Amino acid sequence: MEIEAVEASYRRWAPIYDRTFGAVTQRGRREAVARINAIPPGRDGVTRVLEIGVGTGLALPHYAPHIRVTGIDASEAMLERARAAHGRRPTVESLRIMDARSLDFADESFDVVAAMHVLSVVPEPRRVMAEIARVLRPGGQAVTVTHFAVEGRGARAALERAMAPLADRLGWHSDFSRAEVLSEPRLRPGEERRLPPLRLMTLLVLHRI
Ligand SMILES: CCCCCCCC/C=C\CCCCCCCC(=O)OC[C@H](COP(=O)(O)OCCN(C)C)OC(=O)CCCCCCC/C=C\CCCCCCCC
Ligand SMILES: Nc1ncnc2c1ncn2[C@@H]1O[C@H](CSCC[C@H](N)C(=O)O)[C@@H](O)[C@H]1O
Repeated sequence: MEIEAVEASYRRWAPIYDRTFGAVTQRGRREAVARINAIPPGRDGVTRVLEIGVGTGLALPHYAPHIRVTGIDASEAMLERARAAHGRRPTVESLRIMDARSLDFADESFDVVAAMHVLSVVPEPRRVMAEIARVLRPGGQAVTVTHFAVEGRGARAALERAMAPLADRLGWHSDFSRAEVLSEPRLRPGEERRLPPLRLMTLLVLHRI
């Protein structure tokens, strides 16, 4: 989505987000955070995490004490909820407005990127995936959770196709495909699980080569 359309959509979402979309995606969110928590600590016994599209910060309270998490988002409305609820937590290093297409962080500066329900929203996902590879240290990981549209005939595929023109009203691309997370050759796809709701979501871990 164009960035201004992201802002407009998530201004509307923010007051209901946690009790609606956020609530039905909590299991996958917890699972993603559990994976991140389990990764062997980086330097000084800390795991430095970049939360791309941190939103209202529903993942934040689940990060273990050894995590240092930096969250970025495009939406003030969403981010202010993350601030209000979680801004004082010791694991939370900062919460900033930043566009994932252009990350103001050094090459190889993070151990982990978290990208939950965001890659199907961003403008120019090709640019985002390149930035993810750039900021990840060798052997680092991106833990992603996204809906991918299904291939072929049938009712799900048809509804995904019908919702594609509605992106700016909905807040995401319903036709988002797996290929759009795999455009960057420095990121090798590993663990893949289908998660609720209704088997719509894919957890996909990407390893920095
Ligand atoms: C309100 C939209 C209507 C959804 C249609 C119903 C589909 C369920 C039925 C059958 C399954 C097969 C058809 C699938 C068809 C495709 C569904 C789809 O686009 O999926 C992906 C989508 C987003 O995921 P992302 O890209 O990872 O995230 C990025 C964006 N995020 C951060 C918001 O996820 C969902 O659609 C989860 C389910 C909807 C659950 C949302 C909870 C309801 C939301 C708000 C409450 C208001 C409801 C009123 C609207 C109902 C009238 C239609
Ligand atoms: N280019 C971009 N840069 C930063 N944040 C972006 C972005 N495009 C979309 N987003 C953010 O992506 C979020 C999607 S909602 C998902 C929020 C959170 N990860 C969760 O699991 O609940 C929104 O808050 C939106 O503002």
